[PDB]
Amino acid sequence: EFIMKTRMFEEEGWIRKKCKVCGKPFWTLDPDRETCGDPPCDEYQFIGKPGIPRKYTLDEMREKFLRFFEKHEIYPHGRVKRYPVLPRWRDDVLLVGASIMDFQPWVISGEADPPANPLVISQPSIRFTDIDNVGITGRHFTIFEMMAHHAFNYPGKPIYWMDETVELAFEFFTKELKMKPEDITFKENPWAGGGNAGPAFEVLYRGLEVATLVFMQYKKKYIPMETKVVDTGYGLERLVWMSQGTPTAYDAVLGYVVEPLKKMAGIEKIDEKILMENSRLAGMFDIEDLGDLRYLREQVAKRVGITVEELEKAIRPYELIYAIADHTKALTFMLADGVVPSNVKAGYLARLLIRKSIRHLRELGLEVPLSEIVALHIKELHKTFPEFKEMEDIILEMIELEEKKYAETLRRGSDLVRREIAKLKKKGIKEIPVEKLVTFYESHGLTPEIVKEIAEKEGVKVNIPDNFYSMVAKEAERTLVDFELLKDLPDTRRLYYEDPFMKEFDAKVLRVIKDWVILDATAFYPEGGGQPYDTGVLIVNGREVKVTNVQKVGKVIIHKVEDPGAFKEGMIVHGKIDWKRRIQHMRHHTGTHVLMGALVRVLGRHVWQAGSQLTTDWARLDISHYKRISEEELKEIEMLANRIVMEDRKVTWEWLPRTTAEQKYGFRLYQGGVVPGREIRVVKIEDWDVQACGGTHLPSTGLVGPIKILRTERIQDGVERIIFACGE
Ligand SMILES: [Zn+2]
Ligand SMILES: [Zn+2]
Repeated sequence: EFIMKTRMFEEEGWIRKKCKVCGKPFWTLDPDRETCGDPPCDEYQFIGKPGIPRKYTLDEMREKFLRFFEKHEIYPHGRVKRYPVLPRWRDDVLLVGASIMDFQPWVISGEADPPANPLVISQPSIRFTDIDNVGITGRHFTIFEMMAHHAFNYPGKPIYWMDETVELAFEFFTKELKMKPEDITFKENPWAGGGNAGPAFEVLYRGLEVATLVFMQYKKKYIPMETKVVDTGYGLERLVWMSQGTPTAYDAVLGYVVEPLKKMAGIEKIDEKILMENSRLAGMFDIEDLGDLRYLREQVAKRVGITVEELEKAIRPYELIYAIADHTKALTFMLADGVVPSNVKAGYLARLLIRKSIRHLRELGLEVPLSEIVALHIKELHKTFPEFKEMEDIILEMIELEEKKYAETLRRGSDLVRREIAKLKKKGIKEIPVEKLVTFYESHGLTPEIVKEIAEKEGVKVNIPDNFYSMVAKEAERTLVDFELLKDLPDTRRLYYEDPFMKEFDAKVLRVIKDWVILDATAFYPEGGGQPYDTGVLIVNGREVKVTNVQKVGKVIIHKVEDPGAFKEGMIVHGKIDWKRRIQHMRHHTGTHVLMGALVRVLGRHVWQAGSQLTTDWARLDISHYKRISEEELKEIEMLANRIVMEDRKVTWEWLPRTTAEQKYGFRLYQGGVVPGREIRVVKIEDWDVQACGGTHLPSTGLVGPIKILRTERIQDGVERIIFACGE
């Protein structure tokens, strides 16, 4: 069904072929190539023979890729600062897994401009599905950099497409990296991606997939997208490995940690051969899970000429160290970018990495706190990611707390499981199924190695699944008032955005549905952003009718009134807001913002809203934080907040197109989560705090009055709550 002719292929005489092994179509310059270049059709040919003529470091390659595309004479790209691995701009994924995710949904739908079109980027990406392969295959990482040039072809506005994309790739590979042209293949491999799909190439060189070229043009035959998006992905680590020729990708990227851990653990350094042959066959042979670690192991055993026991003896220490190295790097990005360990979402993933890593250290027989290993990452990488230096104290503290709290979790967890194993055993069970091993982790925090020595110690079975961790990983992703009769109406003019001191107004009745009145313009605040609705009255025929609720549906606001029969379509009414109720909310809402700037500064940049609610008497703010707020910190925050009131800084607002706002102010805007619209409403407290926000704010901080913090409470692991009161 899929085409894939390109101008380059035609002009340069590339041949389209069906692979003899996988049957799939691929393009080649080699008249003698019969296979697609992709394991198991072909094999890694570069271990001990770098296929890139000179050795590169991560830093060297990243810059090389970014430079080439930035300085291109026919298609220059804007260079774009990587985004956090924690997607603040969307609420549907836990972690960034791919550079394209920076630009979903808003840029692709056209609702937000690209930062630059076309753009070039190097995006740290995290993938938990490969986790059980890390340190075992020689090429899988939790955390890796995806380099990409992207182009967003909006209708009427071509940038570039397939012809240019494969010319660009081929140029970068052949002119910049000096790879052999007759050794590169472009394999056709249609792509489906959840939401959308299109034709794709895999670029293959000496058996390694060095790049993915994807042309998005269908969304959920399927259904053709309006915007055509060039979505590339080049693996930094794979490219570095292709230039080093080391027995594993880990020795090429994580040396600064692999070696230190070998020395400390003091481990009998392996026959290099075994490590080379493992990676070789691990290519040819995916862990499609099932039970095939055991077939991989048997295979490398026969090739090196030893038993699986002596193999396991020799490799395991390497497997452990590779995994610790990878997992700690991933935890540095995650924590730096704002992940607080916990039992939910990315906190749960951070916690999983911490616990998995600690157990690897214990299986090595290494007595070294995990934080020390993170420190190595901070030392090597802060040059190119300054944020690691800035966050260092918080990152290391979070690790130490988790390490310390893990030691207790384990003693009481051991006792608790041992008892419920014995229960299962006198219930005629001698196995323990996947599901229950998962639950043991999920609710007692024990990893399957621990369970098994407890279990076999009273006649019950260990059977740790090869894919245990990628399983547990899947768990992190847990889980109308008035409709449609509105769509045909104009957006309500929000007078409270023009003047948040407007207490009276005039307007025209557009609809009366049941007991909700709909105006053409209103100064009544609709519920949202933790700010309750205004109340007040509407006046019609000299008849005052109380407003008791004010909600928003799309862009149309509805007023709940006590007497719907007083109003008819076309009637002119006189609005009058309850000023006391409004003024107390304004104080609490702006207070909440004064607060957030104080919390961030006293606790740290990882501080993110998690919940927020205000009333006429008190407000509360829930935040992501990794420990109790101490009495002293409480007072430190209250002081700092009160200093900003007394200082009377300007509070201002403006609308900005989404990508502009983000690029000026960073992703801190997205506190209450994420807001639709081509343009967003930015509330700013001068040199203090800045937020994408819908509510009504005071012009000045002075107008908030004294801010008294009432108390603090834990809500759950990772979430602390602060309750305060504003005004004199
Ligand atoms: Zn093939
Ligand atoms: Zn707000």
